[PDB]
Amino acid sequence: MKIKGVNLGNWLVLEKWMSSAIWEGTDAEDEYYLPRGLDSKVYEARIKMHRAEYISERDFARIKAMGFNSVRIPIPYFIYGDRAPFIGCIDELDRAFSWAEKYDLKILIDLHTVPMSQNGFDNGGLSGVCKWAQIPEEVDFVLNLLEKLAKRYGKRKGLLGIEPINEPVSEEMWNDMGVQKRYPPLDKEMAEGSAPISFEWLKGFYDKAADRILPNIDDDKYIVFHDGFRLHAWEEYLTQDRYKGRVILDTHQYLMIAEMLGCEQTLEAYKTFIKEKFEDEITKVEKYVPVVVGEWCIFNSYCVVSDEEKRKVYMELSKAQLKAWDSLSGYFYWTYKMLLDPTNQATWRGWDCWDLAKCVDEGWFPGRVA
Amino acid sequence: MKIKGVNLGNWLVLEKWMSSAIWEGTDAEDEYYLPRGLDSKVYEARIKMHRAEYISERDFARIKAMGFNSVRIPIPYFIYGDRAPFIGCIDELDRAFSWAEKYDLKILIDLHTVPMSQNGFDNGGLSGVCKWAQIPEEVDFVLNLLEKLAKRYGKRKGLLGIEPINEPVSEEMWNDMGVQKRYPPLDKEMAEGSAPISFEWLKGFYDKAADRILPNIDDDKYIVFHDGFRLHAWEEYLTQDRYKGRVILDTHQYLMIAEMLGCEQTLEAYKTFIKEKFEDEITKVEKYVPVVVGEWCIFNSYCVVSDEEKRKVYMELSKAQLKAWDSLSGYFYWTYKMLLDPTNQATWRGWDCWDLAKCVDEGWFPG
Repeated sequence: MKIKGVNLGNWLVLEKWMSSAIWEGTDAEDEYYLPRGLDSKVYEARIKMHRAEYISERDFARIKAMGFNSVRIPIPYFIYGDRAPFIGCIDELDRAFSWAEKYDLKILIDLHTVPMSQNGFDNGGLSGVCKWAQIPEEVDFVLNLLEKLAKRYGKRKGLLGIEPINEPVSEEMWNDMGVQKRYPPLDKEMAEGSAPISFEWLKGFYDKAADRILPNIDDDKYIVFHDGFRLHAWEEYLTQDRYKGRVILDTHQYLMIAEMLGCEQTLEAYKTFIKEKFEDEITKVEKYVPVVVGEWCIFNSYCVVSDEEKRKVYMELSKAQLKAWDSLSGYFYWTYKMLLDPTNQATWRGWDCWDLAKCVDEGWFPGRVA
Repeated sequence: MKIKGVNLGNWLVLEKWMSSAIWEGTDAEDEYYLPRGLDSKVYEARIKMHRAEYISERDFARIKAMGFNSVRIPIPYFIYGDRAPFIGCIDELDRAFSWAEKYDLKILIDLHTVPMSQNGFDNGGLSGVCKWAQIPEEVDFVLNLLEKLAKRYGKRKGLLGIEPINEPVSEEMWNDMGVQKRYPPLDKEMAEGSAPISFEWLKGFYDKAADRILPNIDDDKYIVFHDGFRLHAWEEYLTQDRYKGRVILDTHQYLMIAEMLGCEQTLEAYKTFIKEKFEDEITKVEKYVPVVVGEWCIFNSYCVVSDEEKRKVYMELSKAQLKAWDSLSGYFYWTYKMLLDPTNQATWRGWDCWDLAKCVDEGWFPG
């Protein structure tokens, strides 16, 4: 297994900072309140134009042409069209499969947002609220959703696997990042009583999730489990007999961590950090379970310095993490595509390196990975 | 600078066949009738989403990275926002210029549409009507718009030139193509009296356009004249002393033309047509005036056959036409990007080669 992939972020699951247009004329900071700021047929007009244009068949041609073999698609919990006022998108996921299959790529369905949130991040669609795991109606809703998805796509040539939930927040991650001030909740009584997800609760959910997914995918498809911000906690759970051959662990590893643990801002300092804290640490896990780094990027504060030297540094950092990732089972860049305007929004300069495809064109990332 | 360019078709000037989503729920065929089939707030919502997503900074980066140095940008006559119900896009063109200047690209502003239309084509925005040249005040509205546009951009580093009008239809083309059944008019009263644009009238209009453009743009910029589908008619007009060094002639040369004229549909028949009718005749115009082939592509019915053959045929047709344009002053592929789904809408199989970025990723056009 050498999974080489990109994420299709901001496509079916919005993240505000990556495109401004759909948000204009509203005060909404996340997916949940966007329809609450717009006439319903304005909201449907923007949503349908966005999904139509942001990802289309030409982008799967590009991804294959750059050397990747997989894509990871964050999808929302409302994807079947059954949770108003949000708009379903099963058709977009159907066609993405048809495009993956044409270009001999495979798709990891990543269930990225759940009713009432599993992290409280704006990424999760509802800022400052984190109550999905406390509501057994919505946990069961998600379990039915993964079952319908497994039965829909489980035999498709283009299915790599299914990730039952992205980034379920842990007790340490919840208190350390002060989630509910970073992402302020708009409805303060909706927010109160949010709680993080304990490891033992997550393991039970994964049990139930495997009950719905594994019976319904074919024997060569995978279930992909996020590490719940507990990279090293999964050896006992993932080496059970029912999982042998059938599971990948997903860990999200962001280079920007290095400067907040005080890496000197040199190339060689950064690549010692990549070798020692990324490669040397994550391969311990790969000893007993396949690990894909399903979110990483090349963002870094040194590059935020001439244009040429920032090109040199990005390229080295890209190549440095790609060599780290070759001793694992694979990676998915975050992300394929953004609609950032660093030319005219000066504060976003240094942030367009989250757009994988633009990196390739700027000479920040190798043109081919295979 | 030898012009190596792509068009930004379907961005500010819509062309139905290139993008599906903005037309959903309507039977409109062109830019004019789109706002009449939607509710006001839905129309604005779709146009601004389309304009925000279809072209952005990342596209200019990719265009530079593929080796091009210029873009041709079709703009609508309503760009300044003064023509209800249409919505202005001076902001977008402004951002196009900040992006062109960042990535060292030049912009040719190409005025693609005019009030009541200069061809009656669907790409002109009003299907089957062609009366612009017959309405003096809309001829003056286009002149005033070209004057404004040359003052706003004439000294910018990113400006290549300004094209006063795209494709004013000839008598030959108006007859030969059968324009008003190809693009039948919706309002036959509106269409009554449509007529093509004669060569004499077009040269008077060019005189007027050149007087609003040439005094407001720097000496390293150009006014770019579409040939009115008359490649060989321009020697006397364009070799006047006032135009020496300030003019490009734009000719549009499509390979599918060859089939209509009775070309065999083989690679070596395509290649000889390219040598004889493109390279050999256009270079005679290059001898007395700078020429750009402002629109061309590799579409052909042969490819419409193995995947490996099709790739070799396309790539050969890219290289054969590129080689033709090398003895010219440059070209602009039509077009840079489309949103076709040939996988599921099989009517478009053989038609995604109009997407230039997509050709490159399929190995249909050199990296």
